[PDB]
Amino acid sequence: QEVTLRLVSAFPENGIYVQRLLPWIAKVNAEGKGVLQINFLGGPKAIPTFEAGNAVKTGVVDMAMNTGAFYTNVMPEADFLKLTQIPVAEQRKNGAFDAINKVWNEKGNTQYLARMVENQPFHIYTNKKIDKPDLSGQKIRISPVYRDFFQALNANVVTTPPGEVYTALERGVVDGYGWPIGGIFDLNWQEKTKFRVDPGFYDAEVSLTMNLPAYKKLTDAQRNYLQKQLLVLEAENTFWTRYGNVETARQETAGIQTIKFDAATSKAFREKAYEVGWAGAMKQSPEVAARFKTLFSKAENLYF
Ligand SMILES: O=C(O)C(=O)c1ccccc1
Repeated sequence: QEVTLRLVSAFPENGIYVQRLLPWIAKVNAEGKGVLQINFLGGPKAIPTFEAGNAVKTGVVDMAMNTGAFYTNVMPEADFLKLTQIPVAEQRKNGAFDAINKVWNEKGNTQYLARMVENQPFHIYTNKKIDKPDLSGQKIRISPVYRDFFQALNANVVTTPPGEVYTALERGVVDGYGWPIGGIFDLNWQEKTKFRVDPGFYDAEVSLTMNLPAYKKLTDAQRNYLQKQLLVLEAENTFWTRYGNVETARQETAGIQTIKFDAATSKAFREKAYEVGWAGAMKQSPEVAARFKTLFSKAENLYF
């Protein structure tokens, strides 16, 4: 009557996401004896980064900490969560969360459990200075998050998992990379980064997901306990605020220079990101993308 769920991380273990994950797992275990436990199996060494989505779908493992950008091979819609412009607490209340889960269930045999990273905008990082919002001539590491936007900026893109980024930079295979504001020091990337472009765009999605049959097999007691603890994890998303501010300062102190544009240019830059971001989602999955777009913003925010 105690269930043990096996969880893998699609992100490197020395990263902030795993560092946030591990204490939460420890709490789940300490407070769930006789009910529910989580066995953390480790990171990309356990199941490759881009295959963790498939492992969850087919029940090779029960759970993952992952971003939908890493499992577009399960469903193209997986990458759409970068486009949320309300936090997950508000998603649970306005229909966005439910809609995400229903798509995850139907298209990926996966239950969408919780979002444990938000308020972490993405940025371009590079070693080649720019004064315009154009990446012409630059070779930029990406995942699906940045593909549509970086190509619109005329970048030559190359896909790698997070674990390969340092190597690509050291060997000069790329001039830069996409990543959130936070976390570039974890794998020592600051050593090979000279600039961050502002402003940020989209919002990093890192979430817990679960094999759907496994989820349905939980008893009410186990599910309710899991749910209680998932809400605890999300409640700590206020952390991402300080983290973004601190990481921003850390970059300045380590000699990384911020590239800035004027108000009009910055505004257009972000609008372009979302404009091409949504166009891409609409091309891949028109019905779902339209449903999400409606629920991913609040009216009173639209103008601002
Ligand atoms: O740059 C990435 O690998 C990426 O897709 C991502 C997504 C969420 C958080 C951090 C990175």
